[PDB]
Amino acid sequence: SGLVPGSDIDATQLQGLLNQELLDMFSLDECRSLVALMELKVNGRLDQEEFARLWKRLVHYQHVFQKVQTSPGVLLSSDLWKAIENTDFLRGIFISRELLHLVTLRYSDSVGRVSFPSLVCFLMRLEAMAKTFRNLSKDGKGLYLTEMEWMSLVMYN
Amino acid sequence: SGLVPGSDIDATQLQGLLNQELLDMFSLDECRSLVALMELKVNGRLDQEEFARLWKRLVHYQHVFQKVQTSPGVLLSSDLWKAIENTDFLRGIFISRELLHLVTLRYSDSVGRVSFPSLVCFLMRLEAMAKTFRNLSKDGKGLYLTEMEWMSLVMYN
Ligand SMILES: [Ca+2]
Ligand SMILES: [Ca+2]
Repeated sequence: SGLVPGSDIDATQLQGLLNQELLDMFSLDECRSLVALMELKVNGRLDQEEFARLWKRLVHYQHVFQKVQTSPGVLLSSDLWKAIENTDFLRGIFISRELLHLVTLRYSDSVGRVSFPSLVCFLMRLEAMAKTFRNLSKDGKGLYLTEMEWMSLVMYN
Repeated sequence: SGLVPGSDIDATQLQGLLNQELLDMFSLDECRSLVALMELKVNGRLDQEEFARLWKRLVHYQHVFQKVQTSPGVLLSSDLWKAIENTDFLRGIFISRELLHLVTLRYSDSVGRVSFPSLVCFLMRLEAMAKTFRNLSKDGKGLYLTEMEWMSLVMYN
């Protein structure tokens, strides 16, 4: 259990596992986002391959949070740039100062702390969204999307 | 309090308010999404105008959930189409069968129920994302975005 030997794990199961193993808790909604970001065969659950992908990232994020935190479980908003730098999955991704500011507002609590579940969500989403662009763009400058393409990319994540 | 008379409400305050007034609870992360979707002056809090915008929607969603639910607090996944139909803010938005399927996977729990906080998130996000497209598209068929435009739209929400 929480090993995914040819079996699957859904968001509800994933939540119980992450909260028991890693921990500020992961919400069920966040786990549904994690499933959405990591699915290859889209069916609302993670097979062994998809789970391995998620797990490798989670292990990595644990290390990054441990390295960057000011104290056990406390990562400061002003150190979020260091979390990005320490996340190899983001290689080649450069965000603007303004975008960093927006993500800081979105992922940090009211006293300038970023929880582990919040950091996980942010780093996985940043990677997914940056890779979508880089992979779909024909010139690396812009992206053209159909309505249906746009809506699917922005709604299932 | 929870009235926002020239004052502001942040996501943490918003969470306490929504959970006390409406309720399955809103997570803090969901409240940060709600703030992001409703901001006009982007600073991580809702001023009186932004809060009014959020509140009008929330009142509407309450009515829709009450109308469509199978029993107190139980909205079935298979009835999500009826929630969309009953939400005037979505007027002019048509989603595909496939997109409906994806959102069902993303917003429903493991037994085919959609919680009130999940419905709120879904209906607000659908509206925001559809309006972005409709408003940015020059022909109503496609959208061209710069990298920076793409990343900002997909990360702050
Ligand atoms: Ca799958
Ligand atoms: Ca504001």
